[PDB]
Amino acid sequence: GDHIKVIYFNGRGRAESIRMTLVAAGVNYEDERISFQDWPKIKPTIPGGRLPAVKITDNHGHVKWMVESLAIARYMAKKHHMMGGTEEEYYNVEKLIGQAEDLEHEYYKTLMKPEEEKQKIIKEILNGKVPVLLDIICESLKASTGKLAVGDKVTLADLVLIAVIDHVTDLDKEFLTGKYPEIHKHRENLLASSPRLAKYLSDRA
Amino acid sequence: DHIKVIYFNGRGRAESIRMTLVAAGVNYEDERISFQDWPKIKPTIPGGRLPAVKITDNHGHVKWMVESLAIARYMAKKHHMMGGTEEEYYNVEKLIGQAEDLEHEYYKTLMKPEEEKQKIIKEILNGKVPVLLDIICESLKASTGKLAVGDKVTLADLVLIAVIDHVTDLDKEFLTGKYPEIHKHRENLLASSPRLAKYLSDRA
Ligand SMILES: N[C@@H](CCC(=O)N[C@@H](CS)C(=O)NCC(=O)O)C(=O)O
Ligand SMILES: N[C@@H](CCC(=O)N[C@@H](CS)C(=O)NCC(=O)O)C(=O)O
Repeated sequence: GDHIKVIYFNGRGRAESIRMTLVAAGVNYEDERISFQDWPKIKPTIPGGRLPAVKITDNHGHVKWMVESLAIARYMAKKHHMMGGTEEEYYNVEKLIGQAEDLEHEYYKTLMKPEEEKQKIIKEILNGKVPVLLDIICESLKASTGKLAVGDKVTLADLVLIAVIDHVTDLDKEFLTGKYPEIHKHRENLLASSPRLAKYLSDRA
Repeated sequence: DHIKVIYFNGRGRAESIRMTLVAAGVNYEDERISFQDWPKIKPTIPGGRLPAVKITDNHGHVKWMVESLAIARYMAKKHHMMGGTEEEYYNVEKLIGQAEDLEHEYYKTLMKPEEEKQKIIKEILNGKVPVLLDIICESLKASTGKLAVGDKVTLADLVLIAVIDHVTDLDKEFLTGKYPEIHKHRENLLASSPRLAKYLSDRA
């Protein structure tokens, strides 16, 4: 009787890797979004005091908590055959995840800052590590033995990459227009390979 | 197969790779790149960033691996250091993520002049650094064994000692008389892995 609740603040922040892995596996869950106003009260109730967190309540009401977003995503993906099928494919899944998180860390430099400072940071990273990391990512994608990030079937790597690329276009929606063909291609391929994720992304949009 | 670890810093991102190979008893060769040789060597490394591992078989065929903790998790998976069940694998990844969030505060201080370094240090040590050390202490208390996850070495334990060495590099006294679970962890891990204790003692 397991119920999976995803507890988070932002609609497209660190929980997206967790929601997209459950969406691609066909696993239902409930979203519980915490407002800035309720964070003082709910904080002491989440183990570790940070979101996102996942609360799993079985049919006897016993609760299991999981925290640390991509540790939760990798556990769910491992359980649903989305962490590669060989130790080599697992290396390659991890390699792309680590490349996408280095890109996400540049994005995070822009968050929760006033307008003026945000724009200053944006101009610095987009002239900086952002394109360098999109080019590394394109070369990773080129090296796959299949049409997705690793082989031809969905992995956690594909889902962390579409989350991170949505963050880059959040900073400049034109940044990737007419460039980085492998990333565009990746996204078309993944939405063709995963009708659930395409429904999720289209519904969400 | 010959394994070469290619890197710049003696206690930077390649430490997770070295310690995993050490704990497993797998030999490798260190190739440290100087600031002066980096222009010429950069175009030869796939991705253009270190650390990188170059594996040459006895036919001299080369396989390259990049992305430090993607290399460490592949080697740890190969040597039964990524947990024995899917639950232990989650707990190994939980602590790694906690440790990397501490490492990211440490990285805010690097390759900065003295005065900016000092100012950044003062902000993180009064900030997310203790918050994260308490989170890690609570993780450590939840282990079903004496190490970070269960009772046998995992990658989690090696990433945590590398990150704790980074904190003490910023303030050698920061953990004196505090955070007992982390002191304890280090004593336990060095007692569980003579290779790593030999490696760390030699290194220091
Ligand atoms: N590495 C952690 C980071 C968790 C984290 O930084 N959470 C922030 C926002 S995403 C938070 O909970 N802030 C509120 C607080 O610390 O009180 C993960 O990926 O889950
Ligand atoms: N997440 C990557 C980070 C690699 C990285 O940032 N390397 C930096 C030094 S820490 C580098 O090689 N800089 C040299 C360059 O970019 O030319 C890893 O962990 O391996």
